[PDB]
Amino acid sequence: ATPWSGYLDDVSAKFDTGVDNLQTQVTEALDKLAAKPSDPALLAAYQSKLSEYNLYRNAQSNTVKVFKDIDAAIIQNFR
Amino acid sequence: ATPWSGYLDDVSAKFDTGVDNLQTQVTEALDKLAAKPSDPALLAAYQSKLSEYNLYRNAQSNTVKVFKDIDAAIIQNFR
Amino acid sequence: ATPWSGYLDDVSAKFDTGVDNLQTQVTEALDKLAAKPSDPALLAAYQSKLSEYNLYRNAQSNTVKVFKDIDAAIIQNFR
Amino acid sequence: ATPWSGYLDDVSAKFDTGVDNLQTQVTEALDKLAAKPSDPALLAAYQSKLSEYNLYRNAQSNTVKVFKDIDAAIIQNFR
Amino acid sequence: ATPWSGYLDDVSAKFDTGVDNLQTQVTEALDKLAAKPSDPALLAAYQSKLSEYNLYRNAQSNTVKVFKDIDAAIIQNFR
Amino acid sequence: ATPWSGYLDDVSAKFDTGVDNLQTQVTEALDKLAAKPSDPALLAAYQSKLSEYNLYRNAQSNTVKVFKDIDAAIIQNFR
Amino acid sequence: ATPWSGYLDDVSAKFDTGVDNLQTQVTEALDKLAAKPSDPALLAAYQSKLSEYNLYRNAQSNTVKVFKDIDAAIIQNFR
Amino acid sequence: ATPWSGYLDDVSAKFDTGVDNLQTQVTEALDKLAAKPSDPALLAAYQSKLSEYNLYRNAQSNTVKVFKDIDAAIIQNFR
Amino acid sequence: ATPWSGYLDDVSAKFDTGVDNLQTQVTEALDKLAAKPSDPALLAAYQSKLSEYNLYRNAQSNTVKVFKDIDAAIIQNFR
Amino acid sequence: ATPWSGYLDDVSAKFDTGVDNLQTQVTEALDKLAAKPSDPALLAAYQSKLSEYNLYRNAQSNTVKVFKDIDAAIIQNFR
Amino acid sequence: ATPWSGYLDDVSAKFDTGVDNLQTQVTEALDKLAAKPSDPALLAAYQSKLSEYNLYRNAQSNTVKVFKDIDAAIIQNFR
Amino acid sequence: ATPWSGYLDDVSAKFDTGVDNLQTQVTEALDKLAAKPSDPALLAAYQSKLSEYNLYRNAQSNTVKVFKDIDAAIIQNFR
Amino acid sequence: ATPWSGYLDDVSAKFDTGVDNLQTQVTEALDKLAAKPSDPALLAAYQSKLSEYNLYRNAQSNTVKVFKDIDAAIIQNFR
Amino acid sequence: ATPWSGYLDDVSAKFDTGVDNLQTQVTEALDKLAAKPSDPALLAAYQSKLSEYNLYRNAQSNTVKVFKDIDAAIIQNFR
Amino acid sequence: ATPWSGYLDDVSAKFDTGVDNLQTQVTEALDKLAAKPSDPALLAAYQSKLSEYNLYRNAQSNTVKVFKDIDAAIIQNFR
Amino acid sequence: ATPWSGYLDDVSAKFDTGVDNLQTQVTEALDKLAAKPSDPALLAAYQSKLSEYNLYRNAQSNTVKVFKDIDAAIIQNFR
Amino acid sequence: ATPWSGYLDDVSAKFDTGVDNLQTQVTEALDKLAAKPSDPALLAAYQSKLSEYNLYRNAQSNTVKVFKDIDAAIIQNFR
Amino acid sequence: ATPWSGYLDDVSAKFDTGVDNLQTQVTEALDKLAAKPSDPALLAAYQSKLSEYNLYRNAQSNTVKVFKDIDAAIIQNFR
Amino acid sequence: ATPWSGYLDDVSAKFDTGVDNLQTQVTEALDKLAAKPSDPALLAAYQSKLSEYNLYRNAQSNTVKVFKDIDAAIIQNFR
Amino acid sequence: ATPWSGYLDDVSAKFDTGVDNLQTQVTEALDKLAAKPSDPALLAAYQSKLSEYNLYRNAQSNTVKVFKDIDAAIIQNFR
Amino acid sequence: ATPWSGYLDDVSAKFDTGVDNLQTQVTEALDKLAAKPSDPALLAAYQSKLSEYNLYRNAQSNTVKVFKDIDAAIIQNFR
Amino acid sequence: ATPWSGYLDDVSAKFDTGVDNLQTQVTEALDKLAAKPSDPALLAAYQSKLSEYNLYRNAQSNTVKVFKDIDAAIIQNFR
Amino acid sequence: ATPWSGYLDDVSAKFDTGVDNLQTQVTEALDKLAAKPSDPALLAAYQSKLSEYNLYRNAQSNTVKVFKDIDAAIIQNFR
Repeated sequence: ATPWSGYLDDVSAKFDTGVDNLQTQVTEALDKLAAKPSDPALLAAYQSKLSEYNLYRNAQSNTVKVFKDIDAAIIQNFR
Repeated sequence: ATPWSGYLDDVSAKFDTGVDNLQTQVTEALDKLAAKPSDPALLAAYQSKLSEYNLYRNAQSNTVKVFKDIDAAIIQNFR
Repeated sequence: ATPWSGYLDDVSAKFDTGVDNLQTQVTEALDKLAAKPSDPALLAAYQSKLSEYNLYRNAQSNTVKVFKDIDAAIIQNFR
Repeated sequence: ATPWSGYLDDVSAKFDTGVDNLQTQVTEALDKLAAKPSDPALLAAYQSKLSEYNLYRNAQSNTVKVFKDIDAAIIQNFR
Repeated sequence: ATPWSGYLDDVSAKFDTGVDNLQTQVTEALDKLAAKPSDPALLAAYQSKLSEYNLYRNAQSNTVKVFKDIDAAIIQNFR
Repeated sequence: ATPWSGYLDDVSAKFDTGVDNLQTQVTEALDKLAAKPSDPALLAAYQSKLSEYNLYRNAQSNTVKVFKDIDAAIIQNFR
Repeated sequence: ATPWSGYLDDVSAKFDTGVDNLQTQVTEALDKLAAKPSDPALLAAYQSKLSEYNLYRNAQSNTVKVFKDIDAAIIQNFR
Repeated sequence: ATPWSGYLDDVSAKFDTGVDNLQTQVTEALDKLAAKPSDPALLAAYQSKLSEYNLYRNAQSNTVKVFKDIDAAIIQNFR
Repeated sequence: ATPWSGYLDDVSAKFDTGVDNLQTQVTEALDKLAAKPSDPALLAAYQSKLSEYNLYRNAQSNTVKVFKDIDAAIIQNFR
Repeated sequence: ATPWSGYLDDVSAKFDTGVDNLQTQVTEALDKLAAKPSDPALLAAYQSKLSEYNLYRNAQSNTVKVFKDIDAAIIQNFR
Repeated sequence: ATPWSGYLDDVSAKFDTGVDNLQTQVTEALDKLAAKPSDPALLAAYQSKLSEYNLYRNAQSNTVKVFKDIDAAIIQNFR
Repeated sequence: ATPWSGYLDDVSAKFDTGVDNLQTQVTEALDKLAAKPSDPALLAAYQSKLSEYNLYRNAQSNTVKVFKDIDAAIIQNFR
Repeated sequence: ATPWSGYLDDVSAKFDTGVDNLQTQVTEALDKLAAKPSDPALLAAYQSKLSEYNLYRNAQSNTVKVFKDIDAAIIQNFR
Repeated sequence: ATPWSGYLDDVSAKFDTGVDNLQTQVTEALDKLAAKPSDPALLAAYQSKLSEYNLYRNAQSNTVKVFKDIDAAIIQNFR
Repeated sequence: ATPWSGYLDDVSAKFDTGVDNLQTQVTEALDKLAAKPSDPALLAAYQSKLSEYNLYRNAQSNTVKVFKDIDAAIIQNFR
Repeated sequence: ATPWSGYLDDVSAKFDTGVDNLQTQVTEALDKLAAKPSDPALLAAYQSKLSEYNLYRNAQSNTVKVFKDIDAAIIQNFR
Repeated sequence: ATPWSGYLDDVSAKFDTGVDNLQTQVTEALDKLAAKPSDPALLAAYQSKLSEYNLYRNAQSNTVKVFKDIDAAIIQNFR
Repeated sequence: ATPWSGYLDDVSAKFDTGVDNLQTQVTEALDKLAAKPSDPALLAAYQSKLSEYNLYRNAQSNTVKVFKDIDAAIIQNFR
Repeated sequence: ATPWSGYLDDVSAKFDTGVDNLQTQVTEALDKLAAKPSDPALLAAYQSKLSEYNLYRNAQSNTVKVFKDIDAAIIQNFR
Repeated sequence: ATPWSGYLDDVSAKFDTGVDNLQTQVTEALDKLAAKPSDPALLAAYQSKLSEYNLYRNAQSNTVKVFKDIDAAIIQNFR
Repeated sequence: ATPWSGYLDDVSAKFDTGVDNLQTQVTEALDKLAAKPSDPALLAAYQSKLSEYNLYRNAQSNTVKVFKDIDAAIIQNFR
Repeated sequence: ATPWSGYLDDVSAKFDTGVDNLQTQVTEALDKLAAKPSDPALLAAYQSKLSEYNLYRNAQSNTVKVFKDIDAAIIQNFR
Repeated sequence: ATPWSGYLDDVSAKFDTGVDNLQTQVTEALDKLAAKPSDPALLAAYQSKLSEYNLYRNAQSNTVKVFKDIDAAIIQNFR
C-alpha cells in the first residue's frame, strides 16, 4: 500500500526524482572536504555541488507555491 | 401498470428528462475530486457541473410553483 | 350489501377514484423525506405531490358545494 | 448502531474519506519539524502538506454551503 | 395513557422522529466547540450540524402551515 | 341533578369532549413560551397547538349553525 | 380599583410579564454602548439583547392577531 | 435573584464560559508588551493571544445570528 | 452517443479548445526541467508556459461564474 | 353537426380564439428550455410566454364569472 | 403569416431590437479571446462587451416583470 | 305596423333607449381585448364598460319587477 | 356625435385627462433606453416615469371599483 | 454603417483615442530593443513607454468597471 | 408649455438641480485625463469627481423608491 | 311654489342637509388628486373623504327602506 | 365658517396635528441634502426623518381603515 | 325622571355597562400614540385596545338584531 | 419651543450626545495633519480618530434601521 | 460664480491648500537638478522634496476613499 | 474636564504611556548627533534609539487596526 | 490548574518545546562573547546560534498565521 | 503544423530572434577558451560575450513578467 499523495506532492516528487542523487553527492562532498579544507579540487567540486543544490531548492519551492495559488482561486468562485 | 401522474408531475418529469444524466455526472465528478482535491482540471469540471445543477433545480421549482398558483385561482371562481 | 350512497357521495367518489393513489403517494413521500430532509430530489418530489394533493382537495369541495346549492333551490319551489 | 447522518454530513464525509490520511500526515510532519527547524527537506515536506491541507478545508466548506443554499430555496416554495 | 394528539401534531412528530438525534448532536457539537474555538475539525462538524438543523426546522414549519391552510378551507364550505 | 341541555348543546359537547385536553395544552404551551420566546422547540409546539385550536373552534361553530338552520325551516311549515 | 382588561389584553400582559425586565435591560445596554461604541463586550451584549427584544415583539403581535381572528368568526355565525 | 436570560443569551454565555480567562490573558499580554515592544517572546505570545481572541469573537457572533434567523422564521408562520 | 453538455460546459469547452495543447506543453516543460534545474533556456521556457497556464485558468473560471450569475437572476423573476 | 354551445361558452371561445397559438408556443418553449436550462435567450423567451399565459387565463376566468353573476340575478326576479 | 405576439413580447422585442448585434458581438469576442487569452486588447474588448450584455439582460427582465405585475392587479378588480 | 307593447315593455324600452350604444361598445371592447390581453389601456376600458353594463342590467330588472308588483295588488281588490 | 359615456367612464376619463401625456412620455423613454441600456441619466428618467405610470394605474382602478360598489348597493334596496 | 456601440464602449474609446499612438510606439520600441539589448538610450525609451502603457491600461479598466457598477444598481430599483 | 411632471419627477429634479454642474464636470475631467493618464493632479481630481457622482446617483435612486413604496400602500387601503 | 315632497323625501333631505358640502368636497378632492397621483397628503385626504361618502350613502338608503317597510304593513291591515 | 368634517376626518386630523411639523422638516432636510449629497450628518438626519414620515403615514392609513370597517358593519344590521 | 327605555335598549346598555371604560381607554391610547408613532409599547397597547373595541361592537350589534328578529315573528302570529 | 422629535430621532440623538465632541476632534485633527503630512504623531492621532468616527457612524445607522423594522411590523397587524 | 464643490472635493482642497507650494517647489527642484545631476546639495534637496510629495499624495487619496466608503453605507440603509 | 476618549484611543494611550520618554530621547539623540556626525558612541546610541522608535510605531498601528477590524464585524450582524 | 490554551497556542507550544534550550543557549553565547569580542571560536558559535534562532522564529510565526487564516474562512460560511 | 503559441511566448520569441546567434557564439567562445585559459584575446572576447548574454537574459525575463502582471489585473475585474 502507498500513503496518500496529491498534486502538489506529485510536483515535489517530480523535482526530487529528476534531481536523483544530488543530496547524497552533496553529503559526500562535504564529508570529503571537512577532512582537508585546503585541497583546491575539493573546494571546486564542493562549490559546484552547493550551487546546484541551492538552485534546485529555490525552483521547487516557487513552483509549488505558484500552483497552490492558482488552485486557491478557482475554489473561491464556488459561491 | 404505471402509478398516477398529474400535470405538475409531468412538468417536473419534463425537466428531469430534458436534463438526463446531470445527476450521475455530478456524483462522478465529486467522487473523482474527493480523491485529489488539488487537480485544477478536476476543480474546473466540478465547478461547471455544480453550477448547472444549481440552475436546473431553481428553474424547475419556480416553474412548478407558478403553474400551481395559476391553477389554484380558477378553482376559487367555482362559487 | 353496500351502504347507502347518494349523488353528492357519488361525485365525491368520482373525484376520489379519478385520483386513485395520490394519498398513498403523499404518505410515502413524507415518510421518505422525514428521514433525510436535505436531499434535493426528495424535496422536489414532495413539493410536487403536496401541490397536487392541495389542488385536488379544493376542487372536490367546491364542486360538492355547488351541486348542493343547485339542489336546495328547486326544493324551495315546492310551496 | 450508527448515529444519524444526513446529506450534508455525507458530503463532508465523502471529502474526509477521499482525503484519508492527510490529518495524520500533517501532524507527523509538524512533529518532525519542531525538533529541527533548519532541515530543508523537512521544510519542503511541511510546506507541501500544509498547502494540501488548506486547499482541502476550503473546498469542503464551500461545497457544503452551496448545497445548503440550494436546499433552502426549494423549501420556501412550499407556501 | 397518552395525551391528545391530532393530525398536525402527528406530522410534526413524524418530522421530529425521522430526524431523531440531531438536537443532541447539535448540543454536543456546540459544547465541544465552545471549549476550543480554533480547531478546524470542530468548526467543520459544527457548520454541517447547524445547517442540517436549520433546514429541518424550516421544512417542518412550512409543511405544518400548508396542511393547516388546506384544512381551514373545506370547513368554510359548511355554510 | 343536571341542568337542561338540548340538541345543539349536545353537539357542542360532543366536540368539546372529543377534543378533551386541548384547552389546557394550549394554556400550558403559552405559559412555557412566554418565559423564553426564543426556544425553537417551544415555538414549534406552540404553532402546532394554536393551529389545532383554531381548526376545532371553526368546525364546531359551523356545525352548530348548520343544524340550527336545518331546524328553523321545518318549523315554518307548521302554518 | 383596576381599569378594564379583556382577553387580548390578558394575553399581551402574559407576554409582557413572562418577559419581565427586558425593556430596562435593553435601555441600559444602549445607554452603556452609546458612551463607548468600540468595546466588543458591549457590542456583543447589545446584539444579544436587541435580538431577544425583536423576537418577543414579533411573537406577541402574531399571537394577539391570531386570537382576534379566531374570535371574529364565531360572532358572524349569530345570524 | 438572577436577572432575566433567554436562549441567545445562554448561547453567548456558553461561549463566554467555555473561553474563560482569555480576556484577562489578552489584557495582561498587552500590558506586558507595551513596556518593552522589542522582546520577541512577548511579541509571539501577544500574536497568539490576539488571534485566539479574534476567532472567538467572530464565531460567537455568527452563531448567535444564525439561531436568531432560525427563530424569526417559525414565528411568521403563525398567520 | 455524446453525454449531456449545457451552456456553461460549452463555454468551458470553448476555452479548453481554443487553448488546445497548453496542458501537454506544460507537462513536457516540467518533465524536461526537473532533470536539469540549471539550464537557463529551460528556465525561461518553463516560466513562459507557467504564466500562460495561470492566465488561462483564471479567465476561464471568471467567465463561467459571470454567466452563471447572469442566469440565476432571470429565473428569480418567474414568481 | 356541432355540439351545443351557449353564451358563456361563446365568451370562453372568443378568448381562446383571440389568443390562438399561445398554448402550443408555451409547450414548445418549455420543450426547448428543458434540454438546456442555461441559455439566457431561452430563459427570456420562456419568461415572456409564461407571463402572457398567466394573464390570459386569469382574465378569461374573471370575465366568465362576472357574466354568470349578472345572469343569475335577473332570473331570481321571476317570482 | 406571423405567430401570435402580445404586449410583454412586444416589450421584450423592443429591447432585443434596440440592442441589435450585441449577441453576435459577444460571441465573436469570446471566439477571438479563447485562441489567445493573453492579448490585453482582446481582454479589454471582451470585458466591455460582457458588461454591456449583463446590463441589458437585467434591465429587460426587470421591465417585463414590472409590466406584468401592473397588469395582474387591474384584473383582480373585475369581481 | 308595430307589434303589441304594454307598460312594462315601455319601461324596459325607456331603459334600453336611454342606454343606446352600450351593448355594441361592450362587444367591441371585448373583441379588441381578446386579441391582446396585456394592454393596460384595453384592460381599463373593458373594466369601465363591463361595470356600466352590470349596473344598467340590475337597475332595469329591479324597476320592472317593482312596477309589476305595484300592479298585481290593485287587481286583487276587484273582488 | 359622441358615443355613450356614463359616470364610471367619466371618472376614468377624469384620471386619463388629468394625467395627459404620461403614456407618450413612457413610450418615448423606453424607446430611448432600449438603444443604450447603460446611460445613467436614461435609467433614472425611465425609473421615475415607470413609477408614476404604476401609481396612476392603481389609483384609477381602485377608485372606479369603489364607486361601482357604492352604486350596486342602493339598487338592491329597490325590493 | 457603424456597428453598435454603447456607453461603456464610448468610455473605452475615449481612452483609446486620447492615447492615440502609444500601441504602435511600444511595438516599435520593442522591435528596436530586441536587436541590440545593450544600448542605454533604447533601454530608457523602452522603460518610459512600458510604464505609460501599464498606467493607461489600469486606468481604463478601473473606470469602465466603476461605471458598470454604478449602472447595475439603479436597475435593481425597478422592482 | 411644459410637459407633465409629477411628484417623483419633482424629487428627481430637486436632486438634479441641487447637483447642478457635476455631469459636465465629470465629462470634462475624463476628457482631460484620457489625454495624459499619468498626471497625479488629474488623477486626484478625477477620483474626487467620480466619487461624488456615485454617491449622488445612489442617494437619488433610493429616495425615489422609498417615496414610491410609501405611496403604493395608502392606495391599497381604498378597498 | 315648492314641488311635492313626502315623508321619505323629508328623511332623504334631512340626511342630504345634515351632510351639506360633502359632495363638493369629494369632487374637489378627486379633481386635485387626478393631477398629481403621488402626493401622500392628497392621497390621505381623498381616502378620508371617500370613506365618509360611502358611509353616508349606505346609512341613508337603509333608513329610507326601513321606514318604507314599516309603512307598507299598517296599510295591509285596512282589509 | 368651517367646512364639513366627520369622524374619520377627525381621526386623520388628530394624527396630522399630533405630528405637527414633520412635513416641513422632511422638506427642509431634503432641500439641504440635495445640495451636498456627501455630508454624513445630513445623511443621518435625512434617514431619521424619512423613517419617521414612513411610520406615521402607515399608522394613519391603517387606523382610518379599521374604523371605517367597524362602521360599515353596524349599518348592515338595519335590515 | 328617566327617559323611556325598552328591552333592546336594555340589552345594548348591558353591553355598554359590562364594557365600562373601553371608550375612554381607546381615546387616550390614540391620543398618546398620535404624538409619537414609533414607540413599540404604545403600538402594542393601541393594537390590543383597538381589537377589543372591534369585537365588542360586533357582538353587541349581532345580539340586538337576533333579539329583534325573534320578536318580530311572534307578532305576525296575531292574525 | 422645540421642534418635533420622535423615537428614532431620540435614538440618533442618544448616539450623537454619547459621542459628544468627536466631530470637532476629527475636524481639528485633519486641519493639523493637512499642514504637515509627515509627522508620525499626527498620523497616529488621525488614524485613531478616523477609526472611532467610522465605527460610531455604522453603529448608529444599524440601530436606527433595526428599530424602524421592528416598528413597521406591528402596524401591519392592524388589519 | 464658483463651480459646484461637494464634501470629498472640500477634503481634497483642504489637503491641497494645507500643502500650498509643494508642487511648484518640486518642479523647480527637478528643473535645477536636471542641469547638473552631480551637485550633492541639489541631490539632497530633491530627495527631501520628492519624499514629501509622495507622502502627501498617499495620505490625500486614502482619506478621500475612507470618507466615501463611510458615506456609501448609510445610503444603503434607506430601504 | 477631560475630552472624549474611546477604546482605540485607550489602546493608543496604553502604548504611548508604556513607552514614556522615547520621543524626547530620540529628539535629544539627534540633537547631539547633528553637531558631531563622527563620534562612534553617538552613532551607536542613535542607531539603538531609532530602531526602538520604529518597532514601537509599527506595533502600535497594527494593534489599533486589528481591534478596529474586530469591531466592525459584530456591527454588521445587527441586520 | 492550567490556564486556558487553544489550538494556535498548542502549535506555538509545540514549536517552543521542540526547540527546548535554544533561548538559554543564545543568551549564554552572547554573555560569553561580550567579554572577549575577538575569539574566533566564540564568534563562530554565536553565528551558528543566532542563525538557528532566526530560522525558528520565522517558521513559528508563518505557521501560526497560516492556520489562523485557514480557520477564519470556514466561519464566514456560517451565513 | 505549428504548436500553440500565445502572447508571452511571442514576446519571448521576439527576444530570442532579435538576439539570433548569441547562444552559439557563447558556446564557441567557451570551447575555445577552455583549451588555452591564458590568451588575453580569448579572455576579452569571452568577457564581452558573457556580459551580453547576461543582459539579454535579465531583460527578457523582466519584460515577460511585467506583461503577465498587466494581464492578470484586467481579468480580476470580470466579477
